Parts: sequence; structure tokens; C-alpha cells
Amino acid sequence: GSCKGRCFELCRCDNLCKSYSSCCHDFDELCLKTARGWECTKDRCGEVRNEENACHCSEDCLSRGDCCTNYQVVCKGESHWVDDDCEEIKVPECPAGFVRPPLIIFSVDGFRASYMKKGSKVMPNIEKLRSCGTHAPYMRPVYPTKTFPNLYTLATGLYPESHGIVGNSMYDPVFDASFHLRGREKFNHRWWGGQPLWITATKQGVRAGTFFWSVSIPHERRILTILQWLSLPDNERPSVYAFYSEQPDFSGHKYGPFGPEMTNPLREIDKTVGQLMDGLKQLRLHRCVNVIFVGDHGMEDVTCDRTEFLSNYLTNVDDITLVPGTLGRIRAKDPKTIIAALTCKKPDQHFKPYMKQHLPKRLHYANNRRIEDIHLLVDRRWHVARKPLDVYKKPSGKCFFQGDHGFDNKVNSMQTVFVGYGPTFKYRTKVPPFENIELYNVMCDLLGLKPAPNNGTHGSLNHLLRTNTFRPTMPDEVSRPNYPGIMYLQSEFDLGCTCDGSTKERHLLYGRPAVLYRTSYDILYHTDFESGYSEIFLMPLWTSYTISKQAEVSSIPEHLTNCVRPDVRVSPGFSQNCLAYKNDKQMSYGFLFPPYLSSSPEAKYDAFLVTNMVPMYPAFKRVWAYFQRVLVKKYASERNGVNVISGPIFDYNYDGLRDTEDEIKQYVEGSSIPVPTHYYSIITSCLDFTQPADKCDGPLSVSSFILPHRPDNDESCASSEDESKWVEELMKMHTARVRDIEHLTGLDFYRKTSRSYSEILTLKTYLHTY
Ligand SMILES: CC(C)CCC[C@@H](C)[C@H]1CC[C@H]2[C@@H]3[C@H](O)C=C4C[C@@H](O)CC[C@]4(C)[C@H]3CC[C@]12C
Ligand SMILES: *[C@@H]1O[C@H](CO)[C@@H](O[C@@H]2O[C@H](CO)[C@@H](O)[C@H](O)[C@H]2NC(C)=O)[C@H](O)[C@H]1NC(C)=O
Ligand SMILES: CCCCCc1cc(O)c2c(c1)OC(C)(C)[C@@H]1CCC(C)=C[C@@H]21
Ligand SMILES: [Ca+2]
Ligand SMILES: [Ca+2]
Ligand code: NA
Ligand SMILES: [Zn+2]
Ligand SMILES: [Zn+2]
Repeated sequence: GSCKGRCFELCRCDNLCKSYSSCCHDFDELCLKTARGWECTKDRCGEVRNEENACHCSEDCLSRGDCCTNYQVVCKGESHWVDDDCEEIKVPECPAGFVRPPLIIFSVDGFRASYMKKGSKVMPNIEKLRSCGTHAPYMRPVYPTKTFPNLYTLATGLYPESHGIVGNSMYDPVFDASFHLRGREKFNHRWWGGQPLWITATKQGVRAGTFFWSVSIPHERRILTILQWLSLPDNERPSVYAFYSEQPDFSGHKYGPFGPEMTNPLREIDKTVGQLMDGLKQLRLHRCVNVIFVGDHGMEDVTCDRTEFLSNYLTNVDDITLVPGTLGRIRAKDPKTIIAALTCKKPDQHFKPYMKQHLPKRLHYANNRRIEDIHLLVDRRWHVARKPLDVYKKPSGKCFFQGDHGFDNKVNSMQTVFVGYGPTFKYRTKVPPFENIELYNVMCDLLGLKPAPNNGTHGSLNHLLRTNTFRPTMPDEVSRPNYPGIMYLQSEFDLGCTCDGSTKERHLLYGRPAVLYRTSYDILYHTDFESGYSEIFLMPLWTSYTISKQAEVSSIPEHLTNCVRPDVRVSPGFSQNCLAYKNDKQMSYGFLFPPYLSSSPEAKYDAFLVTNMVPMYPAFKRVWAYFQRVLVKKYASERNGVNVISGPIFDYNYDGLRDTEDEIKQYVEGSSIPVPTHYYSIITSCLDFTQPADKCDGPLSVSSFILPHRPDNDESCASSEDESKWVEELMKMHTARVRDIEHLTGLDFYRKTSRSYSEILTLKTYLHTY
């Protein structure tokens, strides 16, 4: 009936007993003491223990394990941890009975990466962690850039569509229930998928501290509890801890991210970090523990003034439910009728509607029943609401909020912070930006844990660590290619078309892609390009070619515009045919290697082979022809040549994964020719642009995209203007990681380079965001 001698144990006395309350009567005395505040005065040094004080400055406190964190500094002349110089920590300096260096996760809500430039005058402790440890210039959250999806992504390594927490608010039709940030419903385990770090640790024998705190527990008491847990005996001491602060999120919403008011919470956060680090040094654990300082998302300038209203677009908005704000999700209280009515209606429309299946694949935001079919992507700095009355402002007439977040995760104001400090991290080291889905694997490596299956790429962050790295193994190739010669006569071919090799390894710079599923396919060589041609899908899985800086673009001759040629290397039974296209009134065809870039009049005939052809809507051909005729030459001219790999993607169930043949739902009329949902291109060059793409020594440079194969250009409100005004903007919107294309294709890229595999894993997880 009492919490005596079991405050914050690992009637309830735990961190959450207050949350939907359940604490023993005496919890607020024994466990939430507060007298004297949280720091030692030189006036109470050597005091006589008063059991009402929050923390203690008696000399028995080091033996009783309850000093204030500044006790050695004020009462024994030691320095603050922040006043010591960086000293490289080569090994963990831990007590003898420690089996692994502990991990402390210090998570900050809404910490914009830019905040790191307010400097040591605002955040000396944080700036010391950043400069002496390992830090990225920023870390990319997942979409939507909201608190709960992103904190749970950090804990699991999973996209929201997979771990289930797809928003701060969501409706689950199978439960017929709603989930919100406030309320008891979030406490029900039915909402939460994947396997969070605290569960991974416990299942593998690694004790976790309680990661969560009832809101009425002050930040100073949370830090004190973590330090007192670290002083437990060997068989009780947890190995992993978490501290969370709702700041600077609250102030960023109220005053906006550029408000002078922002330095107040930024200082209070930095003092809490100082309290942690002084406490660790007091325990002489400051060279033993790995510390992670990480944010969930950034913060953007948003105001009531900048709101789009559905009631300006729909005739009746009272018959729909809208999840509003920095994103939109719509359900009923006709779907493409609603989409049509929201599509390009106002000149500078500050949101775009999507069926979720048509969102950029890099968002990975569709494969979950809690994600509504209709999605609105909202311009940064802007809000979307159902109707004007939903915008609440102070009686002062001023807006209630000046900052918000939730936008597309390539928005620079949404990027957040990563710093790692301690024995396992590198010393005074800066690493490139990375996505937060990669962090779960790192924390597992820091703890000696085997990660649960997740969406990180294990080994892509090895450069963050000085030890305990994961050694990735390149996957074995599963399908071996055929190399067909001339096996067939031009006379054997029906098809209904008409038409008036190791030099070729200037076109395959990084080895052939490995095919990681079982299938039959052929390598085909040509003067200008190489392809892996699938006998099952009747088209290339990949087409690879190199365009040098000085390449010339030619046209498609008038006498060749409608030319398709049979390929004598490939059976007529394993080729496409032109009858299907003539009979498919909506489908045209295009070519993966562009005829525009042929090296000679004779070579160009290769580009018209039936094995180079892929099904394309006319509306998509406007995009593809512009990319092939205009943009490839541009990139090659900018990057001292480029190597391009292009191919189809089939993802009819929108799970981000290569469809089997059973899942493909659309074929060219009267044929077995499957229709791709997307087309990809990977564009590689030398990071050192003074070396040409085909003669690159060191690191590589990549940009990639996954373009939706649509029968219209309704996504592009300016598509009626010249293609130079919209096509490249559409391509930047559909940028992707090479790793994204690998999931969607079953291919494995960059297998023959002079780079280490871990370096290559990093390359494949880069996303060019512009
Ligand atoms: C807002 C504050 C009161 C804190 C609210 C905390 C609440 C969101 C936390 C507290 C308990 C957590 C669950 C607990 O760890 C058990 C698991 C098992 C794991 O496999 C899936 C996640 C789950 C359900 C945790 C979800 C988050 C919880 C509810
Ligand atoms: C993200 O990672 C999860 C976990 O590995 C993947 O989800 C698994 O997908 C397989 C194959 O479809 C299923 O058999 C498992 O049941 C899934 N597990 C979970 C926890 O959902 C998911 O496919 C990955 N997403 C991407 C885009 O790669
Ligand atoms: C690795 C970065 C931190 C991960 C650990 C971590 C800590 C943490 O306190 C939370 C995490 C995850 O996610 C959920 C479960 C969404 C919590 C929601 C409610 C509150 C108050 C805090 C959140
Ligand atoms: Ca046609
Ligand atoms: Ca799929
Ligand atoms: Na439940
Ligand atoms: Zn947040
Ligand atoms: Zn917020």
C-alpha cells in the first residue's frame, strides 16, 4: 500500500502510475520530493540529510546515491562537465561489473537542425556534445513529420505504414476507433506494430529503464531517476534509458521557429543536458555511457493567414471528415470525384490532392488501412482546413500558432538533429545526413542486440562508430543470366511491327545488377547500351548506358518514328508485339535507351529493337521524351558524364515491394505485356567532377527517381505550358533512394566498384532532395 523504497520501480509506483492514475497514496511524498529545488547551494554543502529535499548536498549523498547533479562542482570544487575540454574516449571506462556500455537516448521534440547555430552562448552543453562526438548536419524524419509517427519510427526502424502509427490522429476501420495524442486510447497495445527498442532489449536479456514519464513528473526528476537507476547493483541496473522533452516544440508552435522567445526553451533544454552530464561525471560514468541527442522533426513558419479551405473547393464539406493542418486526409463521415474537384482549381493552389497509391514512393505512405485513400500534400508554410470557422485565433485577433510541422520530409525546415557521444561513437567526427529509419539498427549495435526486421539498411551507418560495427554481406545472386547469340531468323517473327561485347562495358560501370529473385532473363549487348531483358515480363528489368559530357543529341528521324525491329537473340514467343499496342486504344510505347542519344546513324537502329520497348501512356511519353531528349544530356554536361540505369517497376498493391506476376493487374490490351506502375532511373557520376563518369577513382555521386506511370498529367498543374516549366519539377518531387528502387525491383546495384561495401550501402541510402 506504500511506495516506500520503491519509487520509480522497474498499487503502482512507476513512472506512469499517475498517467491514468494508480499510484499508492504516498507516491507524491516519497517519490516526488521537491524542497530546495534541484541544485546545490554553497549554503547547504555538508548539510544534515533532510528527507524532504528533492536532492541532497550532505556528504552521505554519494553513498546514498541522491546528490544533486551539481554537488561535486559547488561543494567539492570540481568543474562542470561542459568546462572540460574534449578528451577522446577510446574504450568505455565503466565499472568492473558492467557488461555493455549503457545507452541514454535524449530525445527533443521539434528540434530544428538550424537551432544548432544559436551557438554556445545559448547551448554550451549541447554544442560540446556536437563538437566532441559524432554529428550529422541534419537527420531526415519520416513523413508525416509529426511527433508520434517519428518517435515510433526511431524506436522501431520502420516506416509508419509498417509500424502502424501513421499519424498523431488516425482512424482504424477494423477497430472502428480513433487514436489521438490526448486520451487513454493510445495506451492500448492494439495500435502499435513492429518491435520497439525497449522490447528488443528485454527479449534478448538487456534490461531497459522505463522510457516514459507521466506529464506531472518534472524534467529534473526524470534526469535524477535515470542517474539513480545507473547506481543500482549489477543485476538490476538497466542498460538503456530514454529521456524525452516536449520542448522546444511547444514554443516553436507558439512563437514560430525564428522567434526571440525560442532561446528560452533552448537554454532550459541545454541546462537539462548539463544536469545529465554533470551527474554522469559525478558518478564517473561520463566516459562509459553512449549518449544520443536526437530530434523527431523540425518546425516551420506557419500562420492562420496561410490556410486553404476545402469549403472553397467542395460544395458540401459537412459530409466528409478531414484530418487537417500541414497535411490532409479525407474520408466520408465519390473518391476520385472529390480528387477531381480539388485538382488545380486556383492559380497558386497551396495543396495537391492524391490517391495515396500515387504519392511519391519515397514517402512510403500508403500500405496501411489507417491511411485514408485521399491525401493532400500541403505546401510548406501553409495549412489546409475544412472551412474558415476551423481557424481559431486569440480574441486579440492574432493567430494562436506561429509554427507547425507535418510537411513533406524533404522540406528543409523539417530536418532535425543527430549527435552521438561516448565510447562507441567517433571522436570529433561529422557524417553526412541520414534518415531516422536507420537509427534503430545503430542502437541495437550499441547494445549488442540483434535488430528485429526493419527498413534501415544494416551497415549503412558504420562510419558513425569507432567499434561494434555490423559487417554487411552482399546478397548472393539468385538468377543467373543467359547470354543469347543469334538464335532466330528475322523471318520467324509475327509481331506486326514495321521499320524503314566488352567495349560495351563502357556502359556497365559498376558491374551488372544482381537479380535477387528466381526468373529467366538475358543480357543483351549493343554499341550504345546493355540490358537485362526479362523473358517473363517481356521487357528489360534494367538498361544501362553512359553519356559523356560532350555527347550530342540527335532526333528521331521521320522515317523511323514508328519503327520497331525484332531482336534475333530473343524468341518471338518471349517478345512483345505491335498488334497489342495498335489494339490498346490508350497505351502507346516508349524506349528505355533513348534513340536521341545514339552514337551514330547505324547504331540508332538498335534503340528501336522490340527488346528495348516498354508500354507507355501518351501523357507519360511527354515526360519520358523530355527526360531522354533534354535532361540526360543536361545532367551529363553538368556532371562530366553520367551513367544511367532505367527500367520498369510493378507495384500494384503499393507495398513498396516488387510485385510477383500474380499481383500485376494491368496488361496491354489482349496481351501478356504487363503495364509498369512506375519507371526508375539511377544516374551516377564521379563525386570528384574533375574525373569523367567512366574513369572515376574515389566516391560516386548518385541521383535517382521513380516516376509514376500515369495516363494523365493532372499532378502537374502547369503541364499545359512548355515542358521546361514542369517536367523537372515533377521529377524532383519523385526523387528516390537507390535502395527504394532495389526493393521495388529485386535488383542489387553497385556490386563491382573500388569502394567498400559499407560505403556502397551509404551511397544506396542517399536521397537527393534539392
Ligand atoms: C503521454 C505520456 C503519459 C506517456 C504515454 C506512454 C505510452 C504512449 C506508452 C507507455 C506504455 C507503452 C507501450 C508498452 O511499452 C508496451 C508495448 C509493446 C510493444 O511491442 C509495442 C509498443 C507498446 C504497446 C508500447 C506503446 C507506447 C506506450 C503505450
Ligand atoms: C519495411 O520493413 C518491414 C519489416 O521488415 C517490411 O515488412 C515486412 O514485409 C514482409 C514481406 O512482405 C512481410 O512478410 C512481413 O510480415 C513484414 N513485416 C512487418 C513488421 O510489417 C516492409 O516490407 C518494409 N518496407 C519496405 C518498403 O521495404
Ligand atoms: C530513439 C529516439 C527516441 C525513441 C524512444 C522513445 C521515447 C519516448 O518517450 C517516446 C517514444 C519513443 O515513442 C512514443 C511511444 C511514441 C512516445 C509517445 C509519448 C511520449 C511522451 C513519448 C514517446
Ligand atoms: Ca495504342
Ligand atoms: Ca508490390
Ligand atoms: Na488492446
Ligand atoms: Zn514532435
Ligand atoms: Zn509540434
